[PDB]
Amino acid sequence: QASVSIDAKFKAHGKKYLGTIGDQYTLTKNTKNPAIIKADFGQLTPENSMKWDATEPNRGQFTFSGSDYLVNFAQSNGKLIRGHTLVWHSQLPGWVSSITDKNTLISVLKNHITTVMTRYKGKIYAWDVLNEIFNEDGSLRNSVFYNVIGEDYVRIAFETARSVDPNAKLYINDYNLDSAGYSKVNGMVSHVKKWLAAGIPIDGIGSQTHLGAGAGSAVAGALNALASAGTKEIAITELDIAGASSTDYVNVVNACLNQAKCVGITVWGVADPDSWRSSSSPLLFDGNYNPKAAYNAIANAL
Ligand SMILES: O[C@@H]1[C@@H](O)[C@@H](O)OC[C@H]1O
Ligand SMILES: O[C@@H]1[C@@H](O)[C@H](O)OC[C@H]1O
Ligand SMILES: O[C@@H]1[C@@H](O)[C@H](O)OC[C@H]1O
Ligand SMILES: O[C@@H]1[C@@H](O)[C@H](O)OC[C@H]1O
Repeated sequence: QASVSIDAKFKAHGKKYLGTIGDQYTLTKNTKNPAIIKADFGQLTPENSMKWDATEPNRGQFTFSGSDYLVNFAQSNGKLIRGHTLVWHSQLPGWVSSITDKNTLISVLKNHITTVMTRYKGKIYAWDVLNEIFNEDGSLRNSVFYNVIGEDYVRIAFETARSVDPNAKLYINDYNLDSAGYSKVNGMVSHVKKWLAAGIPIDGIGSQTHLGAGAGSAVAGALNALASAGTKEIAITELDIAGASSTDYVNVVNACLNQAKCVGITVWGVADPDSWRSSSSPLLFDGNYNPKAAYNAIANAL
């Protein structure tokens, strides 16, 4: 645990949280990791426990052991929770992707959103209702949901989410929304404008922000472009930067800090060894679970 909480300092600027992720294993593999989370971060996103494959492995049969643990840990420690993720083409059981009948997929989609959301009704700050639905060119990804239901699945997912838990902020999340002018950003902005204009309840846009070295300075403009979609808020949902340089991390923090719609930042992991991109050392804490330079730099900029 770092003596200075970057979460506490970010919140001091009117922001809602600067969080990270977790699940049973990383919350118990040692004493330092959970201690870092409780001291320096104020929000948690389950790393894998809330996804389709982990929650509904078989049609109509749910498994909530992992997600229960993550939610309970967060709630027991005053951590805001971001549900992740309801509708996605990756980590999706084969029984879903094999469905060809429209009405049958709609029934399934709604049952999954309803059961997973109902179980944590009132405890979830935000839900990533839809994840990675765009192709790099800004067009809709031909996932099973898109191929079988059509564009209407977007309305269906959000409208089900809204009615089931009107307390959660409904988000559409995606990666590569990292520079103004990029085709995917334009595609995300134009589609959300259209969807909001039609009455679809999309409260926020989540930008993953999985960066390479040197990509930090462009994030500010990306957030500015996304703000044009017209959503109530936006957020950096899965932040990590190869090399974890102070320049890149501070640039990303300032990008959010200086944009009024950006409510928070979630670092996709606490320490490097537990990162999904571990070979690049893209996190704020090192192999010894000690604050790296970026963590202190982020602290001194707030
Ligand atoms: O629950 C996740 C599952 O998809 C597994 O296959 O890969 C990592 C796990 O945490
Ligand atoms: O519904 C309960 C859920 O809200 C809690 O988080 O974990 C245990 C479940 O029984
Ligand atoms: O899905 C991957 C995304 O998470 C990463 O940021 O960039 C490469 C993609 O394939
Ligand atoms: O643990 C990994 C998770 O961080 C990533 O988001 O999805 C793939 C998983 O293997």
